[PDB]
Amino acid sequence: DFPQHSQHVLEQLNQQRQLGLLCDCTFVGVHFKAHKAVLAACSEYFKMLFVDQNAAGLGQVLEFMYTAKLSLSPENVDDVLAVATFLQMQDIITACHALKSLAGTADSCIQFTRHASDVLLNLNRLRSRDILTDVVIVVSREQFRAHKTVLMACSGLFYSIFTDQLKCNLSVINLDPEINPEGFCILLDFMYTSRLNLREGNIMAVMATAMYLQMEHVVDTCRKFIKA
Repeated sequence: DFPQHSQHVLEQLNQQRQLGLLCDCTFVGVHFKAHKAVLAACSEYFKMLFVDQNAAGLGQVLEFMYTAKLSLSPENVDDVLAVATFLQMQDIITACHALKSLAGTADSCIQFTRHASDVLLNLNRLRSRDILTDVVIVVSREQFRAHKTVLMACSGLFYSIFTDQLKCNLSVINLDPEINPEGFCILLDFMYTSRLNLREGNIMAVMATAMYLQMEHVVDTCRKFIKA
């Protein structure tokens, strides 16, 4: 039960995008960097496009994907609407129609409070079906497919691995063989769902794995469960 976790992840993904970290797609006189997985999580069109491998309002649509905020004006509304229609982004389509229903002469900044949760939920659906995963994490015998960007968002250890010049481009990451696979699996689920499935027999392994992955708030939550 971590109710701010999806909002935290979204802000981390936005920080990444601003710094170009793990960004694997670039749109053009403006250069916009993005993550394919995040785009796929927000747009059915991008998801199809990236599985299979320039428009004026794209900046605004990207901004919305990464911040949950959409800034409309009379100057950009039609552009944003056209792009959103093409990308099948219903939330945006409806916001544009809502703005135009006012006529126009209004700007609007709209904040979609459920968007972060929707993104994380969709990233997890992508992970379930192995879509756009770009890394395999190997823990002793077991193998876990994931998106680097999500790992980096949730774990200091993964941040350091993915920004190391000798490891950043590896598609397979072998963790220390002392690491408990079950512990890792539980933490990986936590990253993608906000739910930490602690059981009495796993708490010590999860706690240790969280310490190694540098997830301090999870370590604290494990500690509390031992004391309750």
